[PDB]
Amino acid sequence: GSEHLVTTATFSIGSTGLVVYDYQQLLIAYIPAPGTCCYIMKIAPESIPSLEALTQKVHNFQMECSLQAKPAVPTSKLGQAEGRDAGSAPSGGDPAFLGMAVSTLCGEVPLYYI
Repeated sequence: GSEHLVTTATFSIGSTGLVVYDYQQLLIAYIPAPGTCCYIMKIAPESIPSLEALTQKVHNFQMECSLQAKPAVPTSKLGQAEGRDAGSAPSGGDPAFLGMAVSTLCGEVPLYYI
């Protein structure tokens, strides 16, 4: 379906880099290089500021990041949750549970949420 995308939430930050803006998903994921770390950005429904501002925050520093070995999946689902696993004590959080857009785009790529 490349001939016709007819898909909303389409944003473009640059020719080499593409930014996925989700107004309904309230989530965002900017993919720099073909196989680099990803970032997550939350936005309100009646909020959602300008993209130019966001880019400034990303370019403000060295997004260049790289993980090694962290708990839970990086950003890819599979099919498991409501099972026997209790999830240890009541604390923590699994960031790898966003939409398929950022989940697939980042695949098995880590994240730090800047």
